[PDB]
Amino acid sequence: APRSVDWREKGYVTPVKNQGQCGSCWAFSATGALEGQMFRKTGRLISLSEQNLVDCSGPQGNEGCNGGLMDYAFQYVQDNGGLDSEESYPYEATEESCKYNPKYSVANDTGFVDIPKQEKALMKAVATVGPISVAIDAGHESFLFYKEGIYFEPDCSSEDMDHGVLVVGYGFESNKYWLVKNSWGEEWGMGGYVKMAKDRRNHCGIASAASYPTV
Repeated sequence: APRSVDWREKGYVTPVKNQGQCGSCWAFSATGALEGQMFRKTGRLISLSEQNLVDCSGPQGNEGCNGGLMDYAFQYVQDNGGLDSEESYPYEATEESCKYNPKYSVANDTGFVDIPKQEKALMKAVATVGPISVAIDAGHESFLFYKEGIYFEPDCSSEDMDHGVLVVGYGFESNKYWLVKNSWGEEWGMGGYVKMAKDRRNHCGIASAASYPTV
């Protein structure tokens, strides 16, 4: 696989978003993966509605602002038969009744693939599929106060991930890292991005729960 990869270069990624005071990170991770897979297929980048996921994916197992899984979001898009655009179904940072309107659906998927729990497999996936949804252990002050450089939390766990994010690529400095897009606005870390330690024994478990949708 390449030494470096960055799907932002090819137009697979939308600007950094902000979930606010709502545990909907799983929705932003899912939309990010979907926006990337829809782009690969149609060549068109459309921001997808996280709110649509927050209000309607309860049957798949999600819990609005209290938590969820990226795979449940993909399953929803599949069972629902569509997903509305970010512009048609604006983010409200709070759970409301489902208002999905198929007239504004702009994305879809026929399932999803869960990558094997190895950084080596995550690397191949990132290089051949595009942006990948992953869960990270962000359970530390350090992640939260992150500003720049390669993030490495001596106390990270590769078992208790609690934050869903997006891997847009990977590379090395002149030392390896995963290029990660967060959903905490661009005033956090590097304009909303973070370079997670790569090939350091699955640091914070980036490759423990990685997956993407098949559109």
